[PDB]
Amino acid sequence: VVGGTEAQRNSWPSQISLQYRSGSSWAHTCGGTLIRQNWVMTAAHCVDRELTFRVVVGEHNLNQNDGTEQYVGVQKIVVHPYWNTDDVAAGYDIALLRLAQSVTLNSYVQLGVLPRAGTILANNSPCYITGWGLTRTNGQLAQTLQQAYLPTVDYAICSSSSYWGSTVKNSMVCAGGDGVRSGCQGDSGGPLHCLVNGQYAVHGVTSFVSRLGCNVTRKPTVFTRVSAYISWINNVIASN
Ligand SMILES: [Ca+2]
Repeated sequence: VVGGTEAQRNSWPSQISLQYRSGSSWAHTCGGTLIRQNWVMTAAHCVDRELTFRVVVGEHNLNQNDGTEQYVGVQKIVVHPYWNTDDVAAGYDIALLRLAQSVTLNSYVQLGVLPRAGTILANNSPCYITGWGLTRTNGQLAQTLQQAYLPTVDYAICSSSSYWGSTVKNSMVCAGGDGVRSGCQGDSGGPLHCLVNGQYAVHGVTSFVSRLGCNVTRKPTVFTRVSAYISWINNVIASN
């Protein structure tokens, strides 16, 4: 997250860190949202390499054991069957991970709230991105979870030639684009939390930024629109 601040500790309790094993070590690669006690929602592009993955819930500082974390392996990976690794702009950047154990819910570990199927937010709706991604273009992962305010940019504006044009589809949500705040590498897969009727819900799964850099004016961060995938999500959980 570029242009953000450190989140209050455990204040986004559905946020997970997705990590892969590198020799004897684990490394953060992406975010995700806990949606059931044994299911996490993330981006397809985060899990379509053949690595060993684990999920960390209740995480805040990636480099110290805080005592709120629970560490669990990934038993099954369900990528959307229409995802194409070579064409992030075609969409379908979503996957569900079935965890090896159910996590224990508590103050620090909660299920994320998803929107009802097909919900669309008005332009400039209030949302926050969270994650441990780079805190500058070509910089360093954050040690502590970051948040930044990133208001929505509706489909008509975002797909205009002044923004992303035809790179963005209506199965995506765009947010930010101010040139200061944005998602960045290592935030992918994680949530965009948007305020609806006083409650935050996870309306996006972080998918991509410009090749020119993370915080680029009129290139908002682009997210998979969760509300376009509610039927798919429930189908996968019901049948897996
Ligand atoms: Ca920690």
